[PDB]
Amino acid sequence: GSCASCPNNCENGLCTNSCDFEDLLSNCESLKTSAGCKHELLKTKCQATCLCEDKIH
Repeated sequence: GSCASCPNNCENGLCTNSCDFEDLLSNCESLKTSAGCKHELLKTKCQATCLCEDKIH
């Protein structure tokens, strides 16, 4: 059924995960405040926290 491939994310039957980036480190949100997503370091392991955000406005 719908949401079958993404039961934890379904705004209306569609998955909400469209980010092609992933945070290699779980401290990306923490490193961002201590560094910055624009920072080159976050640009390699925190590409999703900088280039994406699990949510695009």
